Amino acid sequence: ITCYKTPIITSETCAPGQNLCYTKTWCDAWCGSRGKVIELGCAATCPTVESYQDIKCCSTDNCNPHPKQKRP
Repeated sequence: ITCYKTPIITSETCAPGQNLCYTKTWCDAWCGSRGKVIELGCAATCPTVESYQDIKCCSTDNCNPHPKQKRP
């Protein structure tokens, strides 16, 4: 699959075996001013996260865009 990858948005092929994309977020000490921190990448199985983090996996090419891109 292809997925979006942090740190400076690009779309790349995941290694064989990885058939999902993920979006992982979490607050920071600067969350109210700056917003959540977001991480994007490839995954073989959806990553387990810590109780203070959130994750959402998908399975279609480039399905995890940064919510601030170029389009519409």
